[PDB]
Amino acid sequence: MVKEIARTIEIPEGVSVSLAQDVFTATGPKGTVERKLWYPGIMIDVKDGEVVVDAEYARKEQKAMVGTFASHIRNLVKGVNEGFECKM
RNA sequence: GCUCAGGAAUAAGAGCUGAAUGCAUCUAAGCUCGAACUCUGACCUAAAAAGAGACCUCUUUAAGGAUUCCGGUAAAAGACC
Repeated sequence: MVKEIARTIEIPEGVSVSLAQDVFTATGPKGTVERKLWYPGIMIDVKDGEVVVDAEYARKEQKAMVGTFASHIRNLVKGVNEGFECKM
């Protein structure tokens, strides 16, 4: 069917996300984390416990970038909520 | 007699994050390391840098500069002390 290039993230409770200027800011029980996710042709909005990210052209580069940004947002919220561990 | 580094950014290469391609992936964005190479740091030269410089002092019929005179740490002539 359709090649729509929109993605939702469904932010969970606790994280105070924002998209001031370009840097994407979050805060929660496990401290705060910051990141910058600016890229032409890829717009991001934060609203109602979810961040919507999409593009305009169906070129595969746009689709790859929208996937990458969605993954980064998920990992940021997940990290600020509880944290991440590595065992060696 | 003296004759070093340290740092920044990199090549081949090794990784992290990561989607197109639900997974996976060093790569497509992004990030971390990485050479006697490159840059910086030492060293020599450089207001005739035409955007032709900055600051201070002394004095504009003076400050000061040259020539003569006695010389050499300098010297082909000039210059320099």
